[PDB]
Amino acid sequence: KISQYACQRRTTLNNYNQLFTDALDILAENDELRENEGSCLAFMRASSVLKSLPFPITSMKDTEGIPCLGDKVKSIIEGIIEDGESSEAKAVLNDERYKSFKLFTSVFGVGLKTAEKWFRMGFRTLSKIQSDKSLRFTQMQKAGFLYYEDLVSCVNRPEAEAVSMLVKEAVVTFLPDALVTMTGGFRRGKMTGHDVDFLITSPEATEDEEQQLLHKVTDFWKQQGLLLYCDILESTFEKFKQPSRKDAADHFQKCFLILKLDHGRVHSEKEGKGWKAIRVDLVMCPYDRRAFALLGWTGSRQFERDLRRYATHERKMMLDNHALYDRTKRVFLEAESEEEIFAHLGLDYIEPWERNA
Ligand SMILES: O=C(/C=C(\O)C(=O)O)/C=C/c1cc(C(=O)c2ccc(F)cc2)c[nH]1
Ligand code: NA
Repeated sequence: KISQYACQRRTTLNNYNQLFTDALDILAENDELRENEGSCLAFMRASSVLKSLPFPITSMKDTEGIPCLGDKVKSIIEGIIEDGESSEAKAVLNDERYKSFKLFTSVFGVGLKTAEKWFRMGFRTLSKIQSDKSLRFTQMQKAGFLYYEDLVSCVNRPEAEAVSMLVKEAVVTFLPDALVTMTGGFRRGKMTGHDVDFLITSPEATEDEEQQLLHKVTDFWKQQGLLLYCDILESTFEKFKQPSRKDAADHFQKCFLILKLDHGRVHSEKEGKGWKAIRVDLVMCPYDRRAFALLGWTGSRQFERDLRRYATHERKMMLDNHALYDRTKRVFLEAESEEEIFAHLGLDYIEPWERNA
């Protein structure tokens, strides 16, 4: 029996139901843009469960016993079986508000509020936005426009590995015992990503050394002429606070960067300016919380939502990126690995490449 929870499903990148899930993903994305959180959630859960199937849906009978498939979702599956396409998702793809929101948010530094503002001003193209002499842009948006073509191109694994080398070389210069792990999509087996994310932790660093590392590493890159953009978010982490009841927020020290990646550092099968701008995120966490942070930053976003929902509703536990709290035993549960977190929750271990929910 297929569980309603992504954390009780194995979701690998061999998606047999891309015809259905690409449509459901578009409808969920439109509901996010239209601020319809409820309808968004229903389409995300339906898309997620179909991504886990080991076979393609070829008739309505194949949907029997599959959870998270309400009547609205089943009508969308029925229509795709009939025609080979979703009329509902096709209408979203041709919608002017949806097209504008996709296009504008594809710029680094542009979220739902700025995209809505520009749309209501009558803007429809990035060319008209950039060349407008009255518009005022944040420093994030200026970088987003300057390096747009590079940031809109997918980061591949040879590029992610080249970035990993840079991160590790910089980090070990200041903390030689530090552990640097590539997280996000690449850890789940993806060939591409929009960014490259890393979790950094040190077993011997002090609280001050831990705080200063991202400042030292980015100053080093600034000197090297490799830092194209940098925003460091100081930690708001509280060692003894109960985990989030909320989509949980991460309170660890982190930075959102754009790095200059020289082509010579990339060992690929394959030109231009000789470098590529890459979006990189670095997260620093205390050594004892490394398993919770790793589990949170590995994703997918749906796997994280269901993990936290399962912990609350089925185990009366509170989970976030920083800790796991047992409300019955009134104790925080310790973990040296992700395997121990799964064991605490009474879940069979799901490998990172099986978390593509
Ligand atoms: O790739 C996906 C999700 C989908 O593709 C899906 O469910 O379909 C997530 C990867 C991922 C999560 C992040 C964050 O950006 C992140 C995490 C925690 C946080 F507090 C703030 C930001 C980095 N790794
Ligand atoms: Na954006």
